[PDB]
Amino acid sequence: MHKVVIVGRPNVGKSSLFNRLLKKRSDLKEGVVETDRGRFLLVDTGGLWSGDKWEKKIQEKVDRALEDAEVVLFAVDGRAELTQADYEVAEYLRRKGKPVILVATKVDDPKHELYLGPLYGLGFGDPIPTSSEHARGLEELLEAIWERLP
Ligand SMILES: Nc1nc2c(ncn2[C@@H]2O[C@H](COP(=O)(O)OP(=O)(O)O)[C@@H](O)[C@H]2O)c(=O)[nH]1
Repeated sequence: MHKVVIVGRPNVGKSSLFNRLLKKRSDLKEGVVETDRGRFLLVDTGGLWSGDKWEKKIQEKVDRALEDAEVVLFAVDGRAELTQADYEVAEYLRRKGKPVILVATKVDDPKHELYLGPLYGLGFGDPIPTSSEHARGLEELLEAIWERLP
């Protein structure tokens, strides 16, 4: 089946997002997402990081996890400012060349969407705002995922 992988630094909300997507209807964490659009294997790579710094050790682990990935969900905090780790994971993803959907997390209220500007420059297109706490943007995220699964 199709494989979708979540990538991002620690504490941006990857496991929470993973859990919401897994429950959706219509070191790795692996789960089958199934809705009326079809099914795919969702993989969270957060457990591959030891600390919050992008390092060769982690990159090599992420590389393996991305082996047969069709789409990457690049998770960045939608409230906190972008970090050196974010910018480094972004460059790694551009180099990898796999389709990337930029996901802004913890966008609990529409007002937070006004402050996602720095995200548009990461080179991945408009970020899709989500909130696992309020279950926002999951429909839009599933639609984007399926537009890229061949
Ligand atoms: N306010 C808010 N908090 C969230 C949201 N998603 C996750 N969190 C919290 O942010 C912290 C890190 O989330 P987590 O999923 O563990 O991040 P990971 O380390 O990327 O898996 C935890 O306290 C989560 O409960 C969200 O959508 N809104």
